[PDB]
Parts: sequence; C-alpha cells; structure tokens
Amino acid sequence: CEADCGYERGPDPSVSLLEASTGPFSVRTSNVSSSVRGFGGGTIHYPTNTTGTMAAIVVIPGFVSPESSIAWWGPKLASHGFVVMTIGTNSGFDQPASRASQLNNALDYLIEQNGSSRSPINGMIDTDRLGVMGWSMGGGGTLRVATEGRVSAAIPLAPWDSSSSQFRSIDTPTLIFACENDSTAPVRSHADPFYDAIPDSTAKAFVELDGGGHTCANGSSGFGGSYNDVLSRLGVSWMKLHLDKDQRYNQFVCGPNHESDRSISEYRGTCPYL
Repeated sequence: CEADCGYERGPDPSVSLLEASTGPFSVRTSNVSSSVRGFGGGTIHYPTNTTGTMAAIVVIPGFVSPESSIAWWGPKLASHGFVVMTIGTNSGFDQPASRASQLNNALDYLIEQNGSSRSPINGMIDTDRLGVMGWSMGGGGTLRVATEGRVSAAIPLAPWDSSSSQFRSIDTPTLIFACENDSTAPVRSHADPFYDAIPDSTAKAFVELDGGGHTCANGSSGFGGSYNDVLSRLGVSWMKLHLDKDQRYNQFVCGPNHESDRSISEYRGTCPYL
C-alpha cells in the first residue's frame, strides 16, 4: 500500500530520536553460517520488544571486503524496527552483477527464515516490504536490484558500477550516499551519473558527504564516524518513509536544507515524493 497502510511503529519521531546511538528497540543477533546457499553467510539483527511484522533489509559489502565493513548498519537499523541482515559475499572478487544476485539470494533466504520453526525472526517479517543496501560494488548491486522493482527502498553507499544507462529502469526510491574525496569510486564517474540516470519521477536523493573518502557512508563504532548522524537521520528516515510508508519521517528527507549540515557537501533530490 502507499498511504495510511498501518505499518507505522514507535513514537512520532524527532531529530534527537533519529540521532541517538540506538533506536527505541533492543537488538539481538543470529548467526548465518557461510555454508548458506546463495551468499557467504552473515548476521541477522532484530528488535526484541516489538509487535507486528516489519520490513526486511539486507546490507552487502564491496570488493575484497568483509561484512564487518558495513555491519554498523545492522544494529543501527534493527533498533528502529527492522529485520536487518548484514551479509558476506561468496568471493571478495565478486563484481556488481554477482553482488546483486547475492542480494536477491539473501532476500530469498530471509523470506525462507520467516517461515522457519528454527529462526528467531519466524513470523516477524512482512515479506513484501524489502530493502537493500550496499557499499561500492555492493552499491552497484543495490542499484541493479533497484531496477527489478521487488525492493521498495535502495540505499547505495559509495556505489561502484561500470554501466550507468542500466539505471534508467530505477522506479524504486533510491538514496545514494556519496563521498566527496572518493578515489576508489570517483563521484564524477559513479555516484553522480547513477543518480542522474534515475528518472526524475522516481523518489531519489543524492547526499554527498563533506570531505569523506570511500568508506565515509559505512558508519563506525569508533575510528572515523563523523557522519553517523547524517547516516542515521537520513538513512533511517528514508527506510521508515519508503518501507513503512511512514509519513511522520518525511520531515527529515523533504523540507530541510541539507547543505546547511556541516557533513553534507552537496544534496540533490526530487522532493516532493508522491
């Protein structure tokens, strides 16, 4: 459904809530062995004190990178009312197109586990409200999955891919995080043309972060992590807005002056959405 569908959860939000180190819920974890079919294992994060179903999200890493490179997003998102699996790839050599098939395989796995007597998330997932996230080549895999129209939200992080024309099929709400000093996936050859290739009719957002390099959109529990608040405020809201059709989180994506944030170097968007 697109409006007043009854997927909303938690309080009416504010900025202090969004930028807290955790959402209103408590986080647990369930291991996925690397023997899992379709990807190289992961960790499932879930709230403990909620009711009702919730959207599923999968987060994939980039080239020769372990799941831990993006695993900050697992707890940060689960604590706001999501089921969130951070995954590892079959091989660190996997290129965008493989990383997209593994996105879909890990979404398929999550759907299977929602029906598994042995899963801590059995009956906790609405298997129609799915989101994807990815760093670098996994950010290209995210954009590729955003062309299929199964997922209702995509957040690429420092995306890397090779062809940009394929993204004119993207009708899925996509928020691309970019890093201004990205030498690995240069903005001007990657994030920038991927955003531009998305139709203006699609709800989309380009949030370039100020001064940061290739890992600036991954979050961090210690070293780095000056971007945690833009990531938390805009990422959680984007997922709350488009996975939970929760208009109460519209005010943080459409309405503010984003470049006024010291951490935001360039914002582009298509506000208003619907």
